[PDB]
Amino acid sequence: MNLLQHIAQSRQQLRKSELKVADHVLNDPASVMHSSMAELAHGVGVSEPTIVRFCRAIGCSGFQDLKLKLAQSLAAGASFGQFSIHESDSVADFSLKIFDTTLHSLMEVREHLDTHALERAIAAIAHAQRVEFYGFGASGAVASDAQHKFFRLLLSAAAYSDPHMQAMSAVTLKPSDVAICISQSGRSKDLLITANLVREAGATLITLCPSQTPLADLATVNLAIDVHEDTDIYTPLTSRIAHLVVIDVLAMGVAMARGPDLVNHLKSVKRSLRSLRLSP
Amino acid sequence: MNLLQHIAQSRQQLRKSELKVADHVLNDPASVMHSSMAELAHGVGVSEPTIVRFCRAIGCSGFQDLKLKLAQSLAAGASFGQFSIHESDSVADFSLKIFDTTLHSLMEVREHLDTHALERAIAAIAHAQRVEFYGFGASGAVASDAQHKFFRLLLSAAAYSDPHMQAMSAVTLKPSDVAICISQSGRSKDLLITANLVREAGATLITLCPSQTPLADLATVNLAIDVHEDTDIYTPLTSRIAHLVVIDVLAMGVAMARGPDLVNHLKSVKRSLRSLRLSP
Amino acid sequence: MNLLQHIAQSRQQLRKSELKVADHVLNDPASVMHSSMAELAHGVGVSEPTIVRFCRAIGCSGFQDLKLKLAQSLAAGASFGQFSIHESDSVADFSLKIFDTTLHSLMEVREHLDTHALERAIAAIAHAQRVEFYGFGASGAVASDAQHKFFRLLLSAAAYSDPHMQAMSAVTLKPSDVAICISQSGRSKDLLITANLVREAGATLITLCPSQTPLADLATVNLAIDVHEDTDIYTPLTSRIAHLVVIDVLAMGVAMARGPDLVNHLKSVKRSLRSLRLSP
Amino acid sequence: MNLLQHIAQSRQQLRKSELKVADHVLNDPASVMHSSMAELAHGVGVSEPTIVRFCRAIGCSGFQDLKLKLAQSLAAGASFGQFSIHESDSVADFSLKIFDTTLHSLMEVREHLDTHALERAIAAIAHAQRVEFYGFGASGAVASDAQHKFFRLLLSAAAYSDPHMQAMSAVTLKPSDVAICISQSGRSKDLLITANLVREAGATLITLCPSQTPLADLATVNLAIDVHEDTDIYTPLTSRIAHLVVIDVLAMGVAMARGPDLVNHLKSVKRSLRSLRLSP
Ligand SMILES: O=C(O)C(=O)C[C@@H](O)[C@H](O)COP(=O)(O)O
Ligand SMILES: O=C(O)C(=O)C[C@@H](O)[C@H](O)COP(=O)(O)O
Ligand SMILES: O=C(O)C(=O)C[C@@H](O)[C@H](O)COP(=O)(O)O
Ligand SMILES: O=C(O)C(=O)C[C@@H](O)[C@H](O)COP(=O)(O)O
Repeated sequence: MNLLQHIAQSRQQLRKSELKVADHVLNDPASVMHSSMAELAHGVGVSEPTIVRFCRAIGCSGFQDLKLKLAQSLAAGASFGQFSIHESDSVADFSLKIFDTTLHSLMEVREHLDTHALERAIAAIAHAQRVEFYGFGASGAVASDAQHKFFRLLLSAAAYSDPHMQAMSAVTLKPSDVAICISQSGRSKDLLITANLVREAGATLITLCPSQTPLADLATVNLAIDVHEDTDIYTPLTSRIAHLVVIDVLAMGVAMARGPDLVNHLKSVKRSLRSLRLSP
Repeated sequence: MNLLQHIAQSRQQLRKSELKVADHVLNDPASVMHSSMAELAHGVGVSEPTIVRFCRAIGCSGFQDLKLKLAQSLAAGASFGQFSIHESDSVADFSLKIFDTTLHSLMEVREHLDTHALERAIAAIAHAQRVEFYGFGASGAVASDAQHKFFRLLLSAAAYSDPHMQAMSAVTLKPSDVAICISQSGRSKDLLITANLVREAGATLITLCPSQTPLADLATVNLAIDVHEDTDIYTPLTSRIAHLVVIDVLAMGVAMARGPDLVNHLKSVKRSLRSLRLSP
Repeated sequence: MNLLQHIAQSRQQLRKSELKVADHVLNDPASVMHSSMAELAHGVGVSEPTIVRFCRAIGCSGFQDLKLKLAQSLAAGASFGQFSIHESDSVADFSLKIFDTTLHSLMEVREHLDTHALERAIAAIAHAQRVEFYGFGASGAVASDAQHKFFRLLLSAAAYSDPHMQAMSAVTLKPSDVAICISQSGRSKDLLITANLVREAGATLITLCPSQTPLADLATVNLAIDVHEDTDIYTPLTSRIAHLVVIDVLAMGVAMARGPDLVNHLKSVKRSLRSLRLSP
Repeated sequence: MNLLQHIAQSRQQLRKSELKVADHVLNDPASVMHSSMAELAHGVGVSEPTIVRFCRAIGCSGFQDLKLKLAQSLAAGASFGQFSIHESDSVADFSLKIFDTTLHSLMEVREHLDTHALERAIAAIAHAQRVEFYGFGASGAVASDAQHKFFRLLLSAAAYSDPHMQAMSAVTLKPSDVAICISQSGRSKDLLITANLVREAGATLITLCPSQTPLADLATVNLAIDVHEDTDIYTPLTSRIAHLVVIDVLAMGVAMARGPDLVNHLKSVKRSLRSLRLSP
């Protein structure tokens, strides 16, 4: 219920004249707040009724309600991240909102899991000699986070957010190897180049992205993580938490597939840190 | 209720003779499963009653229950991550367990937040020219994830998991600048060196770690994130999710502190990706 | 005088029929070595005289000389790097060849330096608050190497080989800031996107690449580093050494521009390493 | 012949009283330049003859020559890097000095190569499934540069400047695997921990560092790269160029060891970049 977020999100459901209003509001909400209905209509180039229909369309009671809720909407934080933050919010408010939104998104992802696709992804990785993680920006951090979990699972794990390294590494994969392309939009152009090179190498392509995206269409195994975070507009935040939890399921699954031999391997890995960390 | 996890966790609550049993069990649970009570007692060097007291101490009904629950405990995944996974679990089981455990930990962190410490951390960062994120391993990935969120907030943001880069960068900080040291154990030795250099520079040290740890003792602002994940034994997983959500609260708080000027800055940042990402 | 390298390099100077021969030879030199002149001509689809003209064109005395020098050419190393390595070479041979080639290239770069362009690059960086280094692959390593030299020079220094991070960071630059795009080909597509964003931000674009390339055409200051290494074919090696030495000149120049204040700043930086390094 | 560099370098050859003078001069050369002989002697707490003996010891003709050459010495660049830069130098001067110094150091390294140690290092890497590169700071950039050269040579290549990642990765190495620890000082404490873990894993430890250092003492194969750059005082510059050229020799050697199969592998790697780079 940040009204500016709500407007951006319902642009598609709007009549053509009303969308003109929506985009003008999104562009300079503070000028609207001090505008008359006639000024706004003239600035946007629509009729005054179109203004009021827009207001009712986005769930306001009329013009004054729009201006009131716009004023309550002007929290710089609400343009940083897709959380319903209001102008007056204190840390007590937005810290809980952020946690609650993240908890809700994770609960939704959990509810919509394609368990079969997880099984298939786990099995492909468990038979691979190499697993590679590819992504950019936020998804590049997820890639590196994943490599840190997976390197200990008795295979060779690597992560790259450099598209040239991705392409060159992808063509060296064997058909039994696995690449995981990570993308909240499924639309990063360099990543589609990389994904095609993985396919042409014969290797298994796991896509950690929403369904029906260009990236998902290339997948050997599509994990179909449909987190609703509009990262054409907001900083990716909730989306990369969901990705990391899915990564943890894949790692756990691969660990399950290893023998009892894994335990002593992991003891060795943990023992190597003794010199670097103070004892408890 | 993975019995091997439960044993490792309750070592401290045990009588001295019983702890001998605990450590022998943790070291080779499969030999115990095919041992008689007399064999085990002889192998550990304790009395047979000490065996049965150990069993009752960790909540088993007796010796046979121990062996039964040990057999149910031998899931290689349960030594990879601190999730109550059993030998027989399928993806349907451990995927939900992993999500549920993560949701629970986040709910606990949310419940225990020191809101005042958040306000103080947000305020220090909001007045800084530089914010730097320091950590190793899993906390190094969190550091880089954070730098990707913060670079857009009208300050200079950097992350380092190289301790030499950390030390050299820390001494160049001004008193108004901020460093965030990230650590699930609070005991990484190089990070304590870095934290001391931040203090000696006069800058604000924010520690994203549990309370009562060596790192927390150095903090200007201790965030006191007491996620219960034993990373001397298990892969850090749930702990780094909590850290990232706390990072998101700090970023949101800093964004709130910026003017309405931030919105157009973030529009520019998002607009720069248009050439790199397919349109929706 | 690796004949296969020599052939690839003189493709442009060749008659049309002869180029057919060149490309067939480059593709499978071992089959040529056991071919008759008539077999080769038939396989390539040219006349036998075209074979012999090709041989004389690339400086062989005739067909037998071609086959002899092809056999001497089959050193897997000579396809890895642009060094005149022969099939029979030992470490004593190719270690000196590699050093000598690198020394020669550096001497050539030194001889062709545009000293004025260096002065202008140094001056722009010396007045910047931020300097950023952008490149991919080998040039991404150069970028990170540079950031490690420059962070101590009383400005904010960053390096990115992720094109999404590059674009988002570039649009946040001020007109007084500086970006250095590093490229041996001057033709990396994502880097041209980044370079255009730097220009549109008003900032100074320094290009560390050959003259007359697409990247150089965008430059505010083109450093015109015309190292002759064909990185469409060979691993970049000599090119990135030259780039790093040029980077060192720029850093030295910026250091010269700082006050006597810099000395105590650098003492602090070096002092921060005392805990991390054993005393001498 | 930067006098301050010369003084720092000849501290060891000095009489005890004279060293007091040396360290006072190094600490505040500008106060010395405006001091009388009596003032300086009093400030340092030595006799006036000790002043003049110090001057003659470092090759000055007397007190006035010291002050003259100190004034010529105050180039902030000369404390940044170990190049004989003077206060009056222009880009034309220090660009050539930097190239010439680098060329000289490379020529010295070339002259002192232990060719046998190179052969042994090449052979160990050529039989490895994994090669890992470990270093910090400047040597961490060298490590990542190396991984970019080596990943294409039909083995698994990784680089780490995070000491925790180094330790955990090192203990997972097999005896046939190889780690290369890179260090200009040979004294980085975390790197000695990593090197010991490599030895205890049974793997081959190649040290790319000077002889007679703590790191070199651990080596399976010591490459003995005795570049004279004092990185307790100066930015590492010339040292990391030498390391990278040695890395190139090792890569070339490993490429030589691969079949003729490597050529088509490298064609594939280079072909993967076609979509990412504009055609020539
Ligand atoms: O930092 C931001 O605002 C971004 O959206 C970066 C963006 O390119 C992302 O993080 C990379 O994109 P995808 O995950 O491929 O959709
Ligand atoms: O990967 C693992 O198993 C670790 O525990 C690495 C470990 O050093 C950690 O990720 C760095 O430690 P802290 O967060 O400082 O407690
Ligand atoms: O590793 C190789 O074989 C490359 O050529 C990678 C390549 O894209 C380069 O390193 C990045 O290209 P530029 O420096 O932009 O010409
Ligand atoms: O950047 C500098 O001034 C340094 O000396 C960093 C320093 O720790 C070095 O780069 C890491 O050390 P070594 O190569 O191990 O001797």
